[PDB]
Amino acid sequence: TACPEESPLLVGPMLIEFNIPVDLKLVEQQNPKVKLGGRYTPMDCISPHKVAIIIPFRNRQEHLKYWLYYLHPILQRQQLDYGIYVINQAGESMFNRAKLLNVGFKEALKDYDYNCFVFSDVDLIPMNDHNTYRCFSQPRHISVAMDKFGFSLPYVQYFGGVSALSKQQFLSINGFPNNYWGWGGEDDDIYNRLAFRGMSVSRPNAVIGKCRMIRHSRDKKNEPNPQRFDRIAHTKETMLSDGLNSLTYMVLEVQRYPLYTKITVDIGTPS
Amino acid sequence: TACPEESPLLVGPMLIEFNIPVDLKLVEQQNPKVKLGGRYTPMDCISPHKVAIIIPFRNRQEHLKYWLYYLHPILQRQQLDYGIYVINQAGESMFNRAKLLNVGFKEALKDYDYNCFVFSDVDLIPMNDHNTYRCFSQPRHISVAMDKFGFSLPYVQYFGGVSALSKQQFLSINGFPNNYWGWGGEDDDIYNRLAFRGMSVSRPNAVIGKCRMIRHSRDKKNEPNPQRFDRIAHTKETMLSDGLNSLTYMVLEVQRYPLYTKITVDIGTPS
Repeated sequence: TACPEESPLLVGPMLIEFNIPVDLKLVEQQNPKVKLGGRYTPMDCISPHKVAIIIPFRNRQEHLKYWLYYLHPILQRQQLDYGIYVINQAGESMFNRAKLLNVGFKEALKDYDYNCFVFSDVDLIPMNDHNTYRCFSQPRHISVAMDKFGFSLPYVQYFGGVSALSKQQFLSINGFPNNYWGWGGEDDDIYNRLAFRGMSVSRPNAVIGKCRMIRHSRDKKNEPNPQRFDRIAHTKETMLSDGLNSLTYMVLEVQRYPLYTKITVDIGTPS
Repeated sequence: TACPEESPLLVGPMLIEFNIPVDLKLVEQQNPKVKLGGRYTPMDCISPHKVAIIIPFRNRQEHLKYWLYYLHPILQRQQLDYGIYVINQAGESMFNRAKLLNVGFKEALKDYDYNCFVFSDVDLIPMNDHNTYRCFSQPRHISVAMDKFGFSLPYVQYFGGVSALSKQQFLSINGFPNNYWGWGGEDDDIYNRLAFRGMSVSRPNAVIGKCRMIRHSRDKKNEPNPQRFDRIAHTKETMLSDGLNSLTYMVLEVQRYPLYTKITVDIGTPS
C-alpha cells in the first residue's frame, strides 16, 4: 500500500476509434473491478488522488457509451480512486454547462471525500494514458491538443474541453459561473477567475495531451478555430457573486448505474 | 571611427531552420567578440545605436538557444552597441509579458546608457538582416511578416512580437501596462498608448520584414491570426497610472551568462 509516482500499467499512445458501436453491458463485463455508480479504488496501492469526474450531460447517451468504454480502463490504469458523475440537465431550455459542473462538485462531495475534480465534456477522449486525470500544483488543462483542432491549442488561455482542479483550487475561485447559459465564454471566464486568484494553467505537452473528439461517420473537417471571449472586466466584477455561493438547483433524481452515477437536476431558465 | 548609415556586413535574406539542435558553448565559440552578459560594441565604427534587447522569459530555455544562435551574429552585422536581457518571471502565477518588459527597461539602464530598446519574444527570428534591431523616428514594429501567419500582418494596428522604442518614446507612453496578467490585449494597449501620445508606427516592408517562429519537430501548420482586443477607452483611462510610474517588483537574482544577462524577478500577483 502507497501508490507510485507514475503508474506501471501505463500503455502510452493508444488507438481511439468510434466506428465500432458499443454495449455498456460489455464495458461492465470488461471492467469488473468497477463498483456501483462508476466507483473504483486501487486494490493494491493507496492512491492520493480521490478524483470525481464530472460530465455535463443532456441527450448524449451515445457519446457517454464511447466515453465510458475508453475512460474506465484508462483511469484504473492511472491508479485513481475515482467516481463518475453524469449531471443531466432536466429541461429543454438553454444548456448551462458551467452550472451543471458546479452541481457535480456539490453532489459528488455528498458521496466521498474527493479532493480532486475533473470536468470533462462527454465527447472527448485522451489518446495517451500519460495524460493523467488527476489534479496538479496549478489548475490542469487536459484536453490540450484535440483532433478537431488540428491537434493545436486554439490560444494559450483556452481552458475548454477537459480540465482538473483540486477542491482547494475550485473553492478558491468560487466555483464556476452559473450565468453563462450557452451563450459561450464560461470557459474563458473560468480562466479569468484563475488569473485573478493568482493561479496559472498547468498542461501536459502537446504529444501526450492529444485527444479525440467523438465524431462517428467519417468526419475529418477541422472545426473553425474558436475565438476568445473578452469579458475580463465582467469576471473581476461578478466572480465573487456568481458561483458556488450563489448556486441553486433541485435534484430531480439520482440513479446509481453500474458504470456511473446519473443526477438529473432542474437548474432553471435564464433571465 | 563614426559608423555608417547602412552596414557593409549585411547579408540580406537568410536561411532560418530549427531542425539542428544547438549548444550555447558553440554560440559562444562562434561569437567571440561578445563580452560577458551578452554585450557587444563595434570595434571599428562608432555606433549611435545603444540598444538593449529585452526578452520576456519563463521556461523557454530551448527557444533562447535558437534565438541567441541566430540573433547575436545578426546584431553585430548591423553594427549595434547592444546587450541582451532575458527577464525571467519567478512566480507560478499568470505570465505577465508587458510587465517583465518594463522591468527589463529599468534594469538594463542600471548597466548602460542605452537609448534604444527592442522588445522581442524568444520565439521570433528575423529572416533578413536589413530589418535592423534599432530605433527609428517613430516606434518600430519589426516582426512584420511572420511565417506562421502566412507572412502577412494580422492587422495594421498589430504591434506584437518584436518592436523597438527609443528611451524617449518609451518614457513618453509611461512604458507598458503592468496589469495585463495573461489575458492578452497588452500589445493592443501599447499600440493605443502610442496613438494617444501623437506617435505612429513605423515598419520595414513585407519582404525585408519577414520572420520565422521557432517551431521544431514539424508543426508546419499555419497559425491562427492573433486576436485584436478592444481597449481603446481603457487605455485612455489607465495609461498614466499603469506603467513605469506604477512599476513594482523584486529582483531575485542577476546572472551574467556569457551570451546574455538573466534577471529573475518576482513581479507579484493580480488585483
